[PDB]
Amino acid sequence: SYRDKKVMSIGIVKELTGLSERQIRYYEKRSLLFPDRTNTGIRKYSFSDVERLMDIADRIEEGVQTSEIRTELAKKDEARKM
Amino acid sequence: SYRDKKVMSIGIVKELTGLSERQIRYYEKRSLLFPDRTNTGIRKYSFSDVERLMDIADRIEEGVQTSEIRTELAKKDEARKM
DNA sequence: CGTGTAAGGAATTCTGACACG
DNA sequence: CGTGTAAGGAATTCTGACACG
Repeated sequence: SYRDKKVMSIGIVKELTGLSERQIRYYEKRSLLFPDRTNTGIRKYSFSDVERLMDIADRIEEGVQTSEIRTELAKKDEARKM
Repeated sequence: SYRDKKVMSIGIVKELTGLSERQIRYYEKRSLLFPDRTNTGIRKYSFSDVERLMDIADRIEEGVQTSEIRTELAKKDEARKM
């Protein structure tokens, strides 16, 4: 159950994903991932979010807009619940 | 492999374990766990360290000195490698 | 449209110490 | 011996903006 527990701040994610804080916080602004937040506002990510970020980055490179990606991901969640 | 990846700063550990930063940093000073460190000195813990902390706290409550605990844990590592 | 940067501040962690015991 | 606290500073994150495009 460790995979989905939100426990690592943005700095760690930046390293694990090789992405800038600008990119990471933006994808979230595009509703591509929903990190948790501490009462003091610091964003908390889980290992699952770390991978989600790598998928987003992959599609971004392949010249894909967040919207398209946002849809792709949406389709993947309904099936997971099945 | 998420279980052992060092990714969460002391604040998160404090919450997950209900232990004070004083206790956590001390157990490490007693060589009861070895957190990673970022180049900027911030300590990094893994889910495995989180559990290790709960075992330490458990024995501490049962009136056990870190030394004894340190030994108990030592014995558990050799067997794991087997 | 995705992303880089400088800006000012708010919250986090770190270390060594004094304390009691 | 394990742990609480105040102290001063160093590093982290957050947000909104200007930029190009």
